[PDB]
Amino acid sequence: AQYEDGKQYTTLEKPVAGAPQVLEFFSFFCPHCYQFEEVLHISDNVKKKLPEGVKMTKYHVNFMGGDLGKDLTQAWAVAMALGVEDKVTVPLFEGVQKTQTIRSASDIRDVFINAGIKGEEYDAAWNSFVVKSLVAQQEKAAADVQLRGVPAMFVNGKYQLNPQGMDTSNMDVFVQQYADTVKYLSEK
Repeated sequence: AQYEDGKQYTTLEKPVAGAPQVLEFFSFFCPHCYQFEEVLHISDNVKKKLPEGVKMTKYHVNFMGGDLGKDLTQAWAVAMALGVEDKVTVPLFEGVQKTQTIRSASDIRDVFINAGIKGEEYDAAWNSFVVKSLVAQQEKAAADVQLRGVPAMFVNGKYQLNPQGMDTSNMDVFVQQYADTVKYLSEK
């Protein structure tokens, strides 16, 4: 066929029931994730080709950057709770990987303060049990799929994108091929 298991994707031998339709994992420590977000805008271009009625989920993982990685998973939980994903994603990436000004929870917090979230509001979210189960969710979802590397995308708990198997000579072509694949997987 044109889309083959082992080529543009792989199939999980143990499928994950009740999984988000389109589930994406990343880490602010992950260099390819930085590319996926800042240069390629993968999440966005995928959304642009998805059907109607399909929900797009993105979770952070712990297994990169030790203590700060875990902190960053709680902060993404806060970001999700407050709905400020789009106002912190870029400064978080650039503070971890570009400028290297993120070294502690407190620096993570500064990014939110600078993005206009109120101190009070952030600290309350950070400590809320609405944030704890959102952290738990992020962990559960990764655990459910044997996650050992990012970036990673899963479709209907059953298919995992394989970007390694797509051409990378042209960035735009890589993205559309990536997105078209998710669409195909989506319809399968």
